[PDB]
Amino acid sequence: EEKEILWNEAKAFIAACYQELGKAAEVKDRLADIKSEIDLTGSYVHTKEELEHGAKMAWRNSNRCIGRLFWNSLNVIDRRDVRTKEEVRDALFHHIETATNNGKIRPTITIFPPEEKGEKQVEIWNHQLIRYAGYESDGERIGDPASCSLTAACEELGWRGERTDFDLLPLIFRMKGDEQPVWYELPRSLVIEVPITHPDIEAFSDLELKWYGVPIISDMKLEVGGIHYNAAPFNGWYMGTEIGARNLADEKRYDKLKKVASVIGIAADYNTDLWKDQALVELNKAVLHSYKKQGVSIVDHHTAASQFKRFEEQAEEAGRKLTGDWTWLIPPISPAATHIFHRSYDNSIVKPNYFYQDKPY
Amino acid sequence: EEKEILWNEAKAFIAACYQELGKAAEVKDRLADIKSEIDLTGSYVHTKEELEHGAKMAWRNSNRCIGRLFWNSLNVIDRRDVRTKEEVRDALFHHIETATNNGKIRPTITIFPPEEKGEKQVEIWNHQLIRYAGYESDGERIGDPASCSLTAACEELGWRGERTDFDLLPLIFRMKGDEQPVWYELPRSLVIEVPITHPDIEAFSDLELKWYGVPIISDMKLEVGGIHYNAAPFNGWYMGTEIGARNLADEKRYDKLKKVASVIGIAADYNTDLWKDQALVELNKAVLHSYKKQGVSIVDHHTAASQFKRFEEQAEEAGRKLTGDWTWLIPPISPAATHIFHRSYDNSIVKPNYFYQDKPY
Ligand code: HEM
Ligand code: HEM
Ligand SMILES: Cc1cc(N)nc(CCc2cc(CN)cc(CCc3ccc4cc[nH]c4n3)c2)c1
Ligand SMILES: Cc1cc(N)nc(CCc2cc(CN)cc(CCc3ccc4cc[nH]c4n3)c2)c1
Ligand SMILES: [Cl-]
Ligand SMILES: [Cl-]
Repeated sequence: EEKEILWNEAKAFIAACYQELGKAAEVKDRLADIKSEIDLTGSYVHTKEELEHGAKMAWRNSNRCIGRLFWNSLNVIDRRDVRTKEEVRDALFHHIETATNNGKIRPTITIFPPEEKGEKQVEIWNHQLIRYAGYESDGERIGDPASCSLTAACEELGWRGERTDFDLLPLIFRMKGDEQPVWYELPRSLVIEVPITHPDIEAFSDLELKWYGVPIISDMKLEVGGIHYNAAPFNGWYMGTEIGARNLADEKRYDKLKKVASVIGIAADYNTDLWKDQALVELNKAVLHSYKKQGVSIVDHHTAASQFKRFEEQAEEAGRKLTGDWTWLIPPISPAATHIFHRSYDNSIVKPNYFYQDKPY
Repeated sequence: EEKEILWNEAKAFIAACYQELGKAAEVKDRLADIKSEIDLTGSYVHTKEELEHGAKMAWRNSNRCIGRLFWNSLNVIDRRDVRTKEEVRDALFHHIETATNNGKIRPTITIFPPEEKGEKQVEIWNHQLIRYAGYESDGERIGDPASCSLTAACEELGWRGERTDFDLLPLIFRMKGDEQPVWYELPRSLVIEVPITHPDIEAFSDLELKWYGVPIISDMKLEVGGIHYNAAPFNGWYMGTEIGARNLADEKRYDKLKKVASVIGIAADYNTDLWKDQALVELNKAVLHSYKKQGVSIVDHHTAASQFKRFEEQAEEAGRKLTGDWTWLIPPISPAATHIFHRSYDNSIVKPNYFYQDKPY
């Protein structure tokens, strides 16, 4: 069964991939090489072209992603050659540096060796390569509550956070054959952070908010042609609302709206004053302003939705079915001001794609 | 088949209704009366208690409605006795007056005679009893574009709008046996309108915006126990975002955001300035303020979501499955600031319920 699943996924993928690459005539011979390879080895190895286009197709198929217009420009780094934890660490450091690109963020994916017998070669524990720690104890909450479980797991490995609201979690991953993950502190020179200030409201710096420049999702599985790349961290740039309407605003995250309300000089007393909405807008304006001011890539949700509309038009023009998850595609502020809100999307799962996998902690 | 559908829906409804009313023991005898009635007449007649609780259950089952906490307080007006167009007209006028209640809006439904052989006794053409006309011609757009088709249909019946942006459409409905609907101008004394002003920004009145006090949906079919009440207009009060984030803001409706931006003194030039979001918040604050100032019922989306959370808790506590359509339940501004956004809802259709039906024009 295992092998039959693999073979069927490989056939569909290679046929589709090669068609898109204009290599339609090579499908037959490649499929033959793959089938015998699967027969012999229980698996097969992607060519660099297949892997690269596979990661791009996976992004293009990511229903929840508004940023897919740029799918074909994904920078794919093939690190299927890594074998040691230092090679993994340096590959992760490299991804951060090359994706960050001095602020002009390059959408990048680094692809590590894939699972073999469902057995991981590299198991990344981080949810994002760059993320803040979270702590909860003695009534006290510090940092990002979303990171509490990983933070506690890290501190079981002998790491200790300074317990600021913005401690960078170390990289943490486990190699095949090791019982415990290893952790490495992020070099701060690698990590761009953006202080959050507001273009018009000077008191906004009193909140001492900041966020990191590059969201590098590191806990999803890239599946391409039946091959499971469980370790394949990827990044785009932020859409401002992710930071301003969610990371800094959610009650279960940094929960900053009341403080925002206070510094922008509005009462946070009456639902009918829409103070939360006003705070959200000002916080989101601040986030966009701050990233732009620092020369770090970011997109506002209106521009992002306009780009997504072009992705829709490109899909229709290429004869590709468009898939989408409306609930994730609409931005969390002024969604009805985007075209996304006013149409529907087929939430079908098409592969290649990125998938959730169980946390190792 | 027709009759079998009816009988099965009746059994389920009566059993459920009577259970909720503590009349469990009367189900058997009532079901017998109904079956013989269906046998004899091809249909059956709801008792006033069944009809009332039916309309309430239908509201309680309305997946898209955030206002359902108050389902059990629906004021049900039974107008199954009407036979003439003047009785229908006066019943509609009465609904407007009694629902409006001098601004302290009473959620009300007026139930007209149900379809018989699928044949309507009363066919209401209005989408809402109170709504503004829309016109498009010679490049020029006036009023509410959403009403363009009905407006044109009305003007085919000898009605003529003044072509302000806020012409009240007349009531328009067709009686069984008549080829053409009749129309009646709404008495202006019946119709509460609210001028839109802003609590802090005096220039906001320069927009000369207004909206009507009571949304009275008049084109949906109430289905209860297999009986199709195609004419059963109902109303709640507005949630502010419906007016401020949709009716006045949508590009395909009144499209007021650029004008709002101008009067609140912000540039409408750059997506990154989030001027649309800021305009939306200020427009929505104005709408809530204006309704409150005029003593007309309205709810803000935060309060509405808190009420909905209580509806969820009430459902769980009553042992009723909760159904919901997340895409309609989230408000179109700051949805992530509500609990609704952060959970999922079973969008199953449970009857009794309100359903779309084909437009007669
Ligand atoms: C180029 C800039 C990018 C932007 C602005 C962007 C935007 C977004 C946003 C805003 C979301 C979350 C939507 C929400 O919270 O409701 C998202 C989800 C996602 N994006 Fe993108 N994205 C970008 C690049 C990428 C890249 C390069 C990949 C992969 C190669 C990717 C794959 C995904 C996936 C898989 C999700 C869903 C994650 C999940 O289910 O938790 N995106 N994107
Ligand atoms: C009491 C005040 C009420 C409030 C604040 C309220 C709120 C809302 C809102 C905001 C929506 C639309 C959601 C959206 O646009 O995304 C809605 C939809 C709906 N409401 Fe309510 N509602 C109320 C009363 C009622 C009543 C009395 C009924 C019927 C007896 C009702 C039945 C519905 C139905 C059927 C829909 C869906 C309409 C459609 O599919 O087009 N609501 N409600
Ligand atoms: C590569 C990349 C770039 C970018 N700019 N953004 C992302 C998405 C990051 C992300 C990751 C996760 C973890 N599953 C969640 C979210 C938002 C999650 C979320 C949470 C709740 C809701 C409700 C409706 N939509 C919702 N979406 C966002 C990924
Ligand atoms: C009784 C009642 C009271 C009240 N306050 N609001 C309503 C709902 C009125 C309404 C009617 C219709 C017509 N189908 C539509 C809408 C909003 C429609 C809408 C349109 C687009 C989207 C996208 C996501 N959700 C969306 N919802 C709202 C009904
Ligand atoms: Cl994030
Ligand atoms: Cl409306």
